[PDB]
Amino acid sequence: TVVVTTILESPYVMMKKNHEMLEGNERYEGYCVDLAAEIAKHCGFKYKLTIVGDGKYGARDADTKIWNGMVGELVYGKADIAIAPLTITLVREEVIDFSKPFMSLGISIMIKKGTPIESAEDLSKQTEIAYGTLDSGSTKEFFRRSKIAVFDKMWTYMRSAEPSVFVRTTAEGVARVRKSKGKYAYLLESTMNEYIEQRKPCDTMKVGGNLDSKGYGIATPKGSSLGNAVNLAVLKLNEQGLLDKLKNKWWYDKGEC
Ligand SMILES: N[C@@H](Cn1ccc(=O)n(Cc2ccc(C(=O)O)cc2)c1=O)C(=O)O
Repeated sequence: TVVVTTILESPYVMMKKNHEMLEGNERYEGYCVDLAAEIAKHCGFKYKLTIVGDGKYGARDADTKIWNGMVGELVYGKADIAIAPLTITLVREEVIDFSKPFMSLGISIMIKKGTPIESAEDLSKQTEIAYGTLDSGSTKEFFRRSKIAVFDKMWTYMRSAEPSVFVRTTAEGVARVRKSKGKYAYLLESTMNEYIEQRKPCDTMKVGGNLDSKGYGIATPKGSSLGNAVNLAVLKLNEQGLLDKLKNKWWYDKGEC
């Protein structure tokens, strides 16, 4: 009975509208939920979906150097596999094993629908409409490290803009976009942006192309006997369309706009 650690992040895994009535594994739903079923189907095992203990994805702690979130749960033997939007980064591929990407993304732009800007280039030149990123994360560092013209030029601005274009939480940013009446563009991972654009208050939208390329993968403990099977499962699901099928499912069918 494989112990699956995952996490609450819409539309990857969510609590059923009447979850308090359903029990066990049926209490949940979302892209990753469906995906877990396919993995397990194609792999031939029984599983128990468990929401990650401390609610984090996974990072080494500032002092302890010890892994937290799902990564940690995987490194220290608490769970057997992680099925969630876990971006495949070096730091993690050094301690746990990733399947091939099951979905992809990149830093994109979120503008309040109807906004003049349409690309990063369109922003870089601009000075009228402000814009920023989360205060700390993939996105924030990508720019303070990016040696590309269009991006270096952008870092400088956000770098010391006042008020600060940065935001403490990920929803807080989206909030500024809307309430800023158009004087604010947010840069966030393409997946979140897409979701939000299909949500109520349909007043935002993703614009331009992704400024980079990443991808989410399924994680298993180093030495796991599920490793090889899982990776092959992700490949087959992609080869039969099931993934796109799903991404389209939770972002559009379930979309509200
Ligand atoms: N990929 C992450 C996990 N994950 C998955 C889906 C999602 O919507 N978010 C939310 C999120 C997206 C972009 C930013 C940003 O950079 O402004 C901040 C928060 C998330 O953090 C993992 O690899 O750690």
